[PDB]
Amino acid sequence: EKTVIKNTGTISISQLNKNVWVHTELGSAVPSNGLVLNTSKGLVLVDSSWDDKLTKELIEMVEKKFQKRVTDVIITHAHADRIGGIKTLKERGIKAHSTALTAELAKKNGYEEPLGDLQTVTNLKFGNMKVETFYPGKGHTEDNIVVWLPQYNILVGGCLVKSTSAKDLGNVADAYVNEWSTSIENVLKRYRNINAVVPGHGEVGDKGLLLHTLDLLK
Ligand SMILES: O=C(O)/C(S)=C/c1c(Cl)ccc(Cl)c1Cl
Ligand SMILES: [Zn+2]
Ligand SMILES: [Zn+2]
Repeated sequence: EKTVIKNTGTISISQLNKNVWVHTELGSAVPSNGLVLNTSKGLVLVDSSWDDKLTKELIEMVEKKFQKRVTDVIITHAHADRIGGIKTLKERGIKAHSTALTAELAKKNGYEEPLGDLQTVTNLKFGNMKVETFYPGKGHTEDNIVVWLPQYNILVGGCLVKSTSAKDLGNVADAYVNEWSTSIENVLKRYRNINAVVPGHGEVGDKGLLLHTLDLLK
């Protein structure tokens, strides 16, 4: 059984392996997932949380547990569950990575701006931790990216990828339902061997979540 650690219970982290954890927060009631990467040069998060209060608590929880600082965050699209803590990141000197499009949309919607440094494919390295970011096309939003850990074949699907418990596509106001399938296929083509898939919301699964999402798009 995987190690799970809670704060009230509104914040929980679950261990996938030695240096990779999933962080899950309760907002709005809607759970949301990101990733915590424990590296030799600091903690790196995939995505922040619903607001600054949760993001502050999240950072402080992991900094205390792993006894190092959060240095970087990768923001995977410009909705609040992803970017709501951007103010906290900026003021603490935490680098908030994103595509230029994610940054533009963030600004348009009144959030503070992440860096806009991520290209269609960007390869980062934090200590020994390798991280690839990939823009597969439009889906849940026009800007959604996925994150790949090549040393573990772990894919962070974000809100592009629906969990098994999701029986519909959810809010599609900002979505592109005619391109979303092609974008999933682009992910499946790039990462042909996947061990775990972390959805934006819900339980961790595998490649099956990508197939589940394709079915929901029919
Ligand atoms: O279904 C999802 O994954 C997301 S992020 C839903 C959503 C939207 Cl579409 C707008 C705004 C907000 Cl706050 C949320 Cl949570
Ligand atoms: Zn979203
Ligand atoms: Zn979401």
